[PDB]
Amino acid sequence: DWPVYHRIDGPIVMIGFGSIGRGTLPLIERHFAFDRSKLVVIDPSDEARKLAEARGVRFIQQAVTRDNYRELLVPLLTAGPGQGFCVNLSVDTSSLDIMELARENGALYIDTVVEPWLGFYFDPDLKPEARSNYALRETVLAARRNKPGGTTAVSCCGANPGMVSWFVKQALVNLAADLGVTGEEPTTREEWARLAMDLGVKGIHIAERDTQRASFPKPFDVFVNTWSVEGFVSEGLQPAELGWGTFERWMPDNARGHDSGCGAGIYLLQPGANTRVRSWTPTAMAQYGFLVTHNESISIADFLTVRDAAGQAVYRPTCHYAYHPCNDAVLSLHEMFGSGKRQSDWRILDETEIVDGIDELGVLLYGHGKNAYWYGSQLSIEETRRIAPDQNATGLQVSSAVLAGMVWALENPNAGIVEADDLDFRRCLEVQTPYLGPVVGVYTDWTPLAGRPGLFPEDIDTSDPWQFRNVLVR
Amino acid sequence: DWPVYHRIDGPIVMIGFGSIGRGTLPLIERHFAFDRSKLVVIDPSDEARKLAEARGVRFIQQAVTRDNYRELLVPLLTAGPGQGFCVNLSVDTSSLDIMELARENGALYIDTVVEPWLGFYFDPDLKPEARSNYALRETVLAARRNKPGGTTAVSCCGANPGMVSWFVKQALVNLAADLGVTGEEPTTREEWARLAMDLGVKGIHIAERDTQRASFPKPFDVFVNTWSVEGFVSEGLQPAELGWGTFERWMPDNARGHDSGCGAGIYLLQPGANTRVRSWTPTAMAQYGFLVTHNESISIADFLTVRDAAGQAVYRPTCHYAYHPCNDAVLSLHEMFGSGKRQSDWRILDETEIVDGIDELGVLLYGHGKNAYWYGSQLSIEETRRIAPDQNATGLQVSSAVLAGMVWALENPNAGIVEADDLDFRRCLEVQTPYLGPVVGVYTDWTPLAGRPGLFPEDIDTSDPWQFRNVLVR
Ligand SMILES: NC(=O)c1ccc[n+]([C@@H]2O[C@H](COP(=O)([O-])OP(=O)(O)OC[C@H]3O[C@@H](n4cnc5c(N)ncnc54)[C@H](O)[C@@H]3O)[C@@H](O)[C@H]2O)c1
Ligand SMILES: NC(=O)c1ccc[n+]([C@@H]2O[C@H](COP(=O)([O-])OP(=O)(O)OC[C@H]3O[C@@H](n4cnc5c(N)ncnc54)[C@H](O)[C@@H]3O)[C@@H](O)[C@H]2O)c1
Ligand SMILES: N=C(N)NCCCCN
Ligand SMILES: N=C(N)NCCCCN
Ligand SMILES: N=C(N)NCCCCN
Repeated sequence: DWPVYHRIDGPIVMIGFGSIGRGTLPLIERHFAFDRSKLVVIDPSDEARKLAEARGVRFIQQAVTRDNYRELLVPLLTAGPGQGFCVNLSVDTSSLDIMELARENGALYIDTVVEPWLGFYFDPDLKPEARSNYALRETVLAARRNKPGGTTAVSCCGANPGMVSWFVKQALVNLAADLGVTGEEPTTREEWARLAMDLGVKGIHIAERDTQRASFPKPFDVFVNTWSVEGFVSEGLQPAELGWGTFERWMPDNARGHDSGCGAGIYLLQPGANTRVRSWTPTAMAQYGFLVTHNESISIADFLTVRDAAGQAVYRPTCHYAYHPCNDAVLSLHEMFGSGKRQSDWRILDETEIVDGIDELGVLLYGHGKNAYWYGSQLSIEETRRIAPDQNATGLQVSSAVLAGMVWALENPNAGIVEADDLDFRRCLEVQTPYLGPVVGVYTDWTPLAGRPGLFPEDIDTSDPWQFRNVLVR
Repeated sequence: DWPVYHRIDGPIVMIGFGSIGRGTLPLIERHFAFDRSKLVVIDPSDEARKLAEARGVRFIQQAVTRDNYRELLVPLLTAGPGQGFCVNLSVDTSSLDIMELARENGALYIDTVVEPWLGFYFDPDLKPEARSNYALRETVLAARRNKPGGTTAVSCCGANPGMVSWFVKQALVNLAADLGVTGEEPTTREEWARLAMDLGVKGIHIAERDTQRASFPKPFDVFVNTWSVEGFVSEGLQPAELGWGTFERWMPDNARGHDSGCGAGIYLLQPGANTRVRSWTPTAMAQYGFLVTHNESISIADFLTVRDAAGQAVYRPTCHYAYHPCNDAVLSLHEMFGSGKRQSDWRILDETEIVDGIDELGVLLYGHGKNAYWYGSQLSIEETRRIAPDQNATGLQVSSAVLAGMVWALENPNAGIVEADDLDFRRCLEVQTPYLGPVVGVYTDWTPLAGRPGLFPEDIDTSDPWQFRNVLVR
């Protein structure tokens, strides 16, 4: 049977019942022991309400807002008799404020994004830097500095950000084994960072190819995606963003850094979902990805930073997303950016609408002695349907990661504010792996120089194939 | 019943029986009187042969090459006893060499592209300027100057290039009429150029949106299009090219001019099918087009050039393609450029495989008093099926233009080498319009600066919305 990892003895307050809430609820019911009615779902959507009613869960049809979130959430989180768990899977809500509220009230917390209150992402008076995931993440790091320890709150623990942090650790272990690098497995951040350095890992792509195909053709003036349309558009219109490696010797003219914070990132003055990068996955082989900003682009580069005694970085990997979403989402971005405005309507593909495909999601570690190594999940829609309900393959990678984070938090409930990079990666992957389909490590001799230069002159650097100069599509 | 325009008393030699040849054959049979034994098709393809056999037409299964074209075509084109007609709808053959051969032997000639012999388009030894459509066109103009007059030979008379030159003339007349300007239409090149100047037309997009959708989802590693995949990929890997307007105040760093020739164009040192421009059509409204090189980008700009007494251009419109192909072609380009190689296989969508959609193809005249005006054809797949066999909507705009050019040629026997800009636009549109669906003119207040600047700073020129600086996606 399915493993039951823990008992939960307090309220489980799920904020949001979109594609990820819908996929996560069945895993929570499956893998935890608790009186069923301790679970309650909060979502303003009529669609969400109807689905929640069919699943027989307490449902509160309300938008969580800056004005109401304390009045709304505290009674739910503190109902007792035991410790509650806030499972935040929403858009338009402040991750930071809800996290701090849960912690004030002794409730566990998990989310999959550092989301702001409604009005941030398209605020015209905000500087591009302030709209960056680096900036959003720095608010979480500052919160941790302000109130160290206390109740566990897990930030950005979905598939990516989230699971991919655990993949990076496993990939580093595998590379070390394959390259004959000796020593016991790292047990501290500094040891992980030095292992990456010693292996010669210049950078990392979060290298993803979603091949899920719908049973209907893309409709005109409809944004189609396999997960949040609102969320993908939000991150897609944020600046392109990357963890910035010490080996990089070029940045584009419209790249900018940060005056404060962990120091691990740069951003570009252009939207990430209209920024292309050359990348690679096992099934796609060479492909374009979009350089969409992601928390882990910064958190992984930060985590793997080696500093000298003076606090200066001597090593840091480049790290960023290289996302090839489903074909209908590729068309949706072409339509949105070509129109200069969001489509009138949108839809998220249901498993019943998907005719085949996989969400191939892994980490591509490059620059080392075997050139490039991709490690990750090749989960298909067919396998997804066999092992978890109410979601597609994109959804299941995310929901299972939330499941893993919940198990970790319940096992470690007084660890304070943590990121996916802070968790025990083996324990998390132990929990998650039943839901990931084939999990494989693949070497390739592909580099961003492949086939180049072609018929035209290009701004390339063939002395160093993996330079961002070569990866960025200009 | 359908009109029969003319008798053809000599051989009709069709070179090529791909998507355009298959669509053009029935129109030639429909609209001209000739003994069936006079028409013969030449194509090396087995698939083409089987279709030709099913249609009861003479078929010679042979590739036309530099080595064999004289030995093959001179007898066929002079079989007699009257004047023959070479209808060249092929790839990998020299338009110039074949048109000169037809002329030398008194046969009429028409084609839809200035195509070179096999070995030219992907030659990395040739400099990008020499691979340009500007340069190919100059060879045709030179041939005309060296042997003026003689047998009529029509260059680049498909939908675009071709028909869209007629649309520009009709659009100019319409713009004037809509302003309350009465009187004689232009009758010389110089007068057409002056009309464009006088109306304040700053530039022209060949503004196309193909919404034909397939009955099957796009296959991986298959290039899908609604017309020649080989031809589209070839032009798409040529440099981006555009007729260059006198109003333009900026060009990109990798733009280059031509040291000789008509002077009307520039090219970019990058492939046109991976170059995006902001544009507009009635059904698409604001969209991205690809800046794919096209003969008419140069020929229309050249045609509409006004020079001073010193022979210096004082007015010329910008003119270029702004192509949004069918959704599966958009995905095919994303795939080809992202992988850095041509797909393993390709297919052209048959009308039986198209569930709906239109080929909306027109000219967008901008910069005048009513800002922008789109004039052109909205041909649906539904309309296409009602009125012509063996083709989709893309095919029928092209095949009907070839029909119109043929009627024109038979009515204008000794015209020498002519461009679509040289043809009598009202006569050609009279013949073509039954096959075009609605031919409509639509004003819009949209400009490339709609919604800009937005969330990020941009190098835009707010003093002049239609500047290429604002159009080009950078
Ligand atoms: N880390 C990852 O791997 C990952 C992956 C997918 C999604 N995400 C994030 O997870 C979140 C959920 O994604 P999804 O695919 O379920 O999105 P979705 O768009 O399907 O659902 C979002 C839900 O939030 C609800 N909502 C909107 N405003 C709200 C408010 N004020 N209070 C409460 N609920 C509100 C909506 O009604 C909707 O049901 C998004 O923020 C998304 O960016 C992270
Ligand atoms: N101006 C326009 O609007 C326009 C529009 C569409 C196509 N075109 C041009 O028309 C031509 C045909 O397009 P299509 O859609 O029919 O292309 P297609 O790829 O469907 O067909 C091309 C045909 O040419 C044949 N061919 C190849 N080599 C040959 C040779 N050496 N001799 C004779 N035939 C040969 C092929 O076997 C094939 O059947 C292309 O050059 C294309 O660029 C112009
Ligand atoms: N349904 C619940 N609330 N808990 C179920 C425990 C796990 C049984 N598979
Ligand atoms: N420093 C450079 N320019 N190149 C370094 C390249 C290292 C790849 N062997
Ligand atoms: N089949 C021909 N060759 N010509 C036919 C023209 C008249 C058809 N109604």
